Amino acid sequence: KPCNHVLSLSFPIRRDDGSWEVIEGYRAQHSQHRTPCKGGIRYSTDVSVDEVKALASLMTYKCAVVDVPFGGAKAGVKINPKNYTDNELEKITRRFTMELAKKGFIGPGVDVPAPDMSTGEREMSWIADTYASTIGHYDINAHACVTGKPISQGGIHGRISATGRGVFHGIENFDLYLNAGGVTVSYFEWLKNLNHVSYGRLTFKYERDSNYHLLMSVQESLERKFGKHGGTIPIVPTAEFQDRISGASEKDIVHSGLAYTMERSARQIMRTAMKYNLGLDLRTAAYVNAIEKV
Amino acid sequence: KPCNHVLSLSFPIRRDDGSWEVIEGYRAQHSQHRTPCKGGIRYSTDVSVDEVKALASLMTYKCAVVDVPFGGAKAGVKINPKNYTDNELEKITRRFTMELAKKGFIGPGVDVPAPDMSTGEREMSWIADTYASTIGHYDINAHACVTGKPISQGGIHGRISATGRGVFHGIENFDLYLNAGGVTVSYFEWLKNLNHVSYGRLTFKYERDSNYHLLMSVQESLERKFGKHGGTIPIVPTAEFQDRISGASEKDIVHSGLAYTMERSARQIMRTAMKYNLGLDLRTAAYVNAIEKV
Amino acid sequence: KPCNHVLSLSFPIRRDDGSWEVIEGYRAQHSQHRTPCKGGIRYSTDVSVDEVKALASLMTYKCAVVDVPFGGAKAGVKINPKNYTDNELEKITRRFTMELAKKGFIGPGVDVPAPDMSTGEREMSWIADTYASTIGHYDINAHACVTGKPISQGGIHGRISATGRGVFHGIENFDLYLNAGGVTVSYFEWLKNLNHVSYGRLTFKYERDSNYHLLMSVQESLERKFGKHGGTIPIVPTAEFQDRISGASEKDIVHSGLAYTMERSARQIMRTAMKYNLGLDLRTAAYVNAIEKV
Amino acid sequence: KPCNHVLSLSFPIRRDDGSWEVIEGYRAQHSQHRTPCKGGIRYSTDVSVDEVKALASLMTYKCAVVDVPFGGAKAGVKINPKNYTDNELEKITRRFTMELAKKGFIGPGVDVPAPDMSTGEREMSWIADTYASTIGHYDINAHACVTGKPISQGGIHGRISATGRGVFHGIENFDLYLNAGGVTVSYFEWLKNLNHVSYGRLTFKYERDSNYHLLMSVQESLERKFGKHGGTIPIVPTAEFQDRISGASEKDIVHSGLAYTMERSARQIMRTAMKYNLGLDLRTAAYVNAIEKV
Amino acid sequence: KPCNHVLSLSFPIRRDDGSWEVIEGYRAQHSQHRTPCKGGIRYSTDVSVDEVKALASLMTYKCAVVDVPFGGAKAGVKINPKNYTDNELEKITRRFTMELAKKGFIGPGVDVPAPDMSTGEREMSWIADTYASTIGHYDINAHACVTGKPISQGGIHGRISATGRGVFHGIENFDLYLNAGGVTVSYFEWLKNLNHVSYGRLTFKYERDSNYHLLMSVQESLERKFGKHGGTIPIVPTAEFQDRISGASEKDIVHSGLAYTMERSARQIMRTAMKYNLGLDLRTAAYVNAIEKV
Amino acid sequence: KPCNHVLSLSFPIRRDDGSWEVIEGYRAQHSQHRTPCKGGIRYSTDVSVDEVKALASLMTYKCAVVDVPFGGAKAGVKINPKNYTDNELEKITRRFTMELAKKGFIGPGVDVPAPDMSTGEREMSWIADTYASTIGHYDINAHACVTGKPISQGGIHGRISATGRGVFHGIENFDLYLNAGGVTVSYFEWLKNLNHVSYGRLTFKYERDSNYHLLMSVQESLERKFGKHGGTIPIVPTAEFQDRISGASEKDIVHSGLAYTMERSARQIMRTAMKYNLGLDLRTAAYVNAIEKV
Repeated sequence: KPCNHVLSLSFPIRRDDGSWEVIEGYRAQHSQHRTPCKGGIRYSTDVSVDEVKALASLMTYKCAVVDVPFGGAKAGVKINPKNYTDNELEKITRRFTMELAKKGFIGPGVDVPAPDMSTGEREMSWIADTYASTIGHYDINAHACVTGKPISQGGIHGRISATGRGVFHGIENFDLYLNAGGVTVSYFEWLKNLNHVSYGRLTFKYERDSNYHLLMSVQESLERKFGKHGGTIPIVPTAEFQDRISGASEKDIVHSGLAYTMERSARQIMRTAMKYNLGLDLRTAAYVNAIEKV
Repeated sequence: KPCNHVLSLSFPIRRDDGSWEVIEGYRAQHSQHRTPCKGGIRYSTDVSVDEVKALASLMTYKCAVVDVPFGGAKAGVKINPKNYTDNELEKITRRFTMELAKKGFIGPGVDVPAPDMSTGEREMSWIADTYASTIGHYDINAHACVTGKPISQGGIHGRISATGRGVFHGIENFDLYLNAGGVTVSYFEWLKNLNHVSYGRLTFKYERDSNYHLLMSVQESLERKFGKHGGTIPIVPTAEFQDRISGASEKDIVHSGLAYTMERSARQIMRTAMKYNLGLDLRTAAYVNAIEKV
Repeated sequence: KPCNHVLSLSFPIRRDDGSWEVIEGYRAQHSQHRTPCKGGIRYSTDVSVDEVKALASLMTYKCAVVDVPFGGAKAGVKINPKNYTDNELEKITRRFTMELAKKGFIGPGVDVPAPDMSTGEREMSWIADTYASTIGHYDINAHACVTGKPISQGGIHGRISATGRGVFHGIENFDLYLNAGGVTVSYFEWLKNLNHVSYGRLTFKYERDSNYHLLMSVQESLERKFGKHGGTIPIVPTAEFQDRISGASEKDIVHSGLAYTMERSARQIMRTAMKYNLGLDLRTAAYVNAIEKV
Repeated sequence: KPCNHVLSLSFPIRRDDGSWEVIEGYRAQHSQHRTPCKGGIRYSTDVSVDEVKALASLMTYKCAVVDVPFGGAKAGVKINPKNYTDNELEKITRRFTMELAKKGFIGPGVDVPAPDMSTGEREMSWIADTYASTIGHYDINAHACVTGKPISQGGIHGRISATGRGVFHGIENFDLYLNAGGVTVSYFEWLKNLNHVSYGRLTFKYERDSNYHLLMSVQESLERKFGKHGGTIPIVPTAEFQDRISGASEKDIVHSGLAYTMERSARQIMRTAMKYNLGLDLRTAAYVNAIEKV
Repeated sequence: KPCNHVLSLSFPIRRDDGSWEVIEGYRAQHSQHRTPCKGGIRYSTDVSVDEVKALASLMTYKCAVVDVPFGGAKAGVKINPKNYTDNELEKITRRFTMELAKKGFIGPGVDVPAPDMSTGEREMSWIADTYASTIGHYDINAHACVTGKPISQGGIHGRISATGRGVFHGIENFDLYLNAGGVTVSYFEWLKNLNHVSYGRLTFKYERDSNYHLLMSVQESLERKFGKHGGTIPIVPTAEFQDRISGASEKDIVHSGLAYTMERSARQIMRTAMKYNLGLDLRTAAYVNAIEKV
Repeated sequence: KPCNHVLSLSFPIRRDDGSWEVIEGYRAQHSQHRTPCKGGIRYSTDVSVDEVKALASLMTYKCAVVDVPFGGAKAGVKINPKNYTDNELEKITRRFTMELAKKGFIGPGVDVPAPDMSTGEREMSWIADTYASTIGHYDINAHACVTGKPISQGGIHGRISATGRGVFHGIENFDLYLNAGGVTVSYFEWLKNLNHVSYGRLTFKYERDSNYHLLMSVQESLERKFGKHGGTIPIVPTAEFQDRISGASEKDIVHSGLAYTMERSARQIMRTAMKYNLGLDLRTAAYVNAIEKV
């Protein structure tokens, strides 16, 4: 129920006009039983220690809903991002990564941060370049230290739509559940980085040649009936399936992993309200279900 | 032929009534040419150094039969497990993990232990929590340090039936061979842990939508012949195949990996008795075949 | 444009008749933005620092063409391999691995060397055994420290044909592009080593049973039309597809990954000459395309 | 002025009657500019985060007074030590060491804890055995991870009197200054542990034979004047000096290092009130002097 | 005779007006038989690879003259320091430290750099803060990573006069020899940092009380002759000796270590020209003597 | 009473005529409570596991007698050294170091081996170069990995006479005690290596100038009595004391540390037979005394 580890920080920065400023930041890790911990960084004046603690507990229970094997974590850095040039926002981000890293609050097997509304993919690149260039130079998994990175830096396709797409797939099955599409795809991104290759890379051509052989096999079976030469035409794929094969990419595998996730989590939550026999409240069912797993 | 490394140990425990006891234990690693080494822990009074050495050699040759890229290892701890409360059995296990760990006799790239009849999955959880909480906190692969864990801790589906199921698949092809189904699935568990995701997780929904497109493609090919609207029905899967798609899980992939393993090992052993032309003895063929690879 | 890191070396060896010899060697790493770096070792008298620097830049741009996420690297050791017995060629190789390793110029997350015409797979085994037995004993990825190894040591199937096969697939789509088939398969080998299992190992039996179910499903769909018992025979695969299923191995997956690679790189290079609208020169298009990505 | 790092913790313990209890603890590190950080652990119900933060700042300024090159740190564990058997007090201490260690809040180059009134030398042994047996097994400096240990475990002679003795030497020169005798001797203990040998061990016999030669040399100089055989007797040491030589131990060197420390710090504080020309207030002089150095 | 390792580098910096600049740098390590290597960093346009190689060989032979157990090393960064603001000179220095560190060309057990005419103590602080804050945070010896630091950062007293003072002591005994006073004191600084305490810190008060006891002992020996009470006064020290005891500091121990060094090296060089019987050339004697030891 | 860890090994070597040989070796560590462990390596056919175990227990108790803070250890390699050329004896030694190193049976904070009658200082150099060049390249303490090295490699002066000299000093005070002079000086060698400077290096000139000032101070005290100019001559040292000052080296400090050791151990053993009041048996007194400390 409480957080295993909460790291409060203060670090100095040179403001861009030469002024001196102390930056205060936090990261709470919740359940070390599940490693790595996973969670976003918020830049706001409103960030307090108890907020990140509250959000790291909720992240644990959200990861458990969708069977993402991460512990909960949350960070916040008390700044108003609109008052800082992008110069210093690099320094604030870079140094904050550095102070968490020394203390074991960031790493691919330890704690994997994510963006928030206040935090973008460019802050993810800085966090990733920081770790990769100091603590994690020799680590092969260093580019799994953070998720929400841009494609060129190890990001993943289908991340923009992930939460909106998961809300959709969550309902079609029918906050702790519908909102877990971003958590799920961040897990896929972390896996992709650990895999060092994109999904399907080796499998697409193999599959498509297997799909051809099966339609080609159905002809020579139907032609052993009625005498022809390529005369009956099972050989051909349909229109939406040919544009499936010629377009198959990483984001297709991310879509199906996310759909299979939101599908399987919805049947467990229903089974959770088929045991206590809760009513139409799916909230308490999801928490009962998440706490059950944790 | 002999063991590269044999670690003999003695460590004190406080007995549960306050008594003092020295616990004696062993782990033999056989071939360091193949890393990690892999093998079970026995709790028996009968465990001797030469026993674990004998069983670590045999494990090397058994892993080579089925093309499991592990070296052989074996451990034993000289205790009668029935004389100890589960309290101290935790301490004996935990400390024994700790003393092997310091010396490089346990780790996911080093040596991966397994249970025996005397050793269960709860001892695997203790070994895993011990390593993960001391030596392996920052290691991303720390939960691959041991196999035979429970599903909630990183175990694998289809482990209960693995040896019985492999005996079956080994014969249908037709001790060092038939008994390797547990060795094979422990390898799959170790891979699963290294993968950090369960098998099929991302692939099931993608495959099932590919399977639908192919039956849907065979209609619109047969309907371009005879004029209809969805009138001829290739669209539908058969009864055992629909319960394949709607039920596909990790243990289905474990089953097929194990079957493909026992199948491929049986054809190599037959080819091994098609070279020397041994007779119906498949034993010496399997050893010739294992020593050949090692 | 220049190399981030160039390591010049000198190390003594005892010649095989007792003489004393200083061996001079180099490794240039090009872009640390992309890790690990990847490149071959040349044994020649002609090897100079500026040569390996030139070839490490070109390797970066060649890896970027085919979307192999490696930085460029190159090594050379100034010796005429024909003047040394295989005894000392082991020592020269082994010690050179050792001096690069101490300095972070060889490792699976750092720098992954490959053979050249002057360098074989036996030198890869020595490099791999050296790293695995000193620096990388506890590293789980130590056998990814080098590519071009023999199958028994972690090599990959389809490496002999990789460059010749990629030249072919590169043209059928229509030096920096056609020559990247070896670079691509070395990436697949590195991935295989990081995966610790061969490609398809778990997937072949599963796929083949899925392929059977689909042809078996097309019968019971065509037999729900015309009354029979197994009378119409979609069940059967064609002749080249049955020898696909019964023969499916790792090299089939390597072939398709390589074809999918050379296919996707050719469409990007064409799109690169559909933007500037270069003419039939595909060279400058490939460099524009590689520099674009880097 | 604020603390660089504050680690808040919660960890479960099994109470000695089987009950379940969450233990809350803190460690604040103040100035990372000076490493390692140094400070005590308090067991009290009164321990709060702001208390340990306040006491870690003061410890920084106290170490700077006496030129002890440590940063400030403080820990507290919110428990009433009188409600726990020594059994669980071992577990609370041991696990708290373990959770700080994973996060880089305990170590000989990182953070070196000390006792308090609530914390004894037996808790120091547990902290030291914990670190030495998990995180620090291969660290040569692992027994410098904590100070205030018992002599048999690496403690130091003259620690019991250190603070009382420093109060004395501080006044004879004439809270932040007089109280620094324990801080100073803990630094000497940390040095002793880093030295791996006790003070004087190699120097006592050498010095005493040098002292003999000098008195023996003064004879043969006075006897070259007046004719004798060993007749005039400079040879002999005085009574308090002979019991100096025959008794010289580590605590004699600790005494003089502490006296030389309290002596040199008093002249700097006086010089600090000879610059601003503060009056008889030596407090503000000591803070001006400590902040000056930091 | 040649250098074991030469690291050539290029790294980008943002110029202070926004321009982009590639900075080229080198470090040659000479004899790895002696670790750590030791040598200065030059900032000049004139720095070439063969220059730093030449100066790293000479540094090896200079360290061997005075029995400083360091290997030779040298660095240079090709820039004109007068064209850069101190802002970017921090970045050039900081990043250059970072690129050497990743490759094992800077560290307290590896390679310890020093200043030159072009390089000051503020560049030493940046190098030291860089290492201590990235690679060496947990290293207890991280502040030994570089010498020539300022006293507040771990510098040593008597460094300003070291070379001028060694030239003096070298002659009073009577380039590779007379110039080794800075090399010798840098070794003392490195030792001081490894000791974590300044020289004499614990020994001054102890010695002075031993010196008092000996003069006090000579009285009570001369007073056992002629009857008095404190009447004859051996008790008192002379004028230059009392200002020795009341002033004794670290730089007194550095002076004597340096004098004892230049004294012992001069007698070995003379003995080197008493074996070949070279003439008044002390140069070739010093090289014969240095090569002899190496 | 038993050994905490016993490592049995087998490793292949190529015999010098091309033959193949498996070499069997052992190292027993006794008490991990005291780290590092310390003990010699024997090359004999007679070496058995129980022998090295017996000798590692005795080494623990011998180190405790003389207050050398090492645990006991012992190694043996079953070979007749007279049947091997020095070529292969390098390989046997080098590889045996390598296999112990991987397993944490050799290191400066772990286990520090020593020679035996069968093992020399050249085997110590090989062990040291092996560790320093693989496992311990970046370790600053790597040259403390072994004792009994030659002076040029980090050996210590006064090691040849250490055991004979300790037998002498042990008796002058009046097997487990008299034989501990080699154990004591090996501890001094290990300390010297950890210190990275030889004993007295910085202290000799300082001391000698302090000794001069004291004799010079006794004049100006005796001359304030009787009117002279340098007329009375306390200034001069005696004949054995001047050859003390002009000859003072490391072996003088080793002598006095060893004498102070054998002196202090003899008074504890006498006090051990003044408590039980054993008779003239000093054996059982020494064991009672050693077991008391352990």
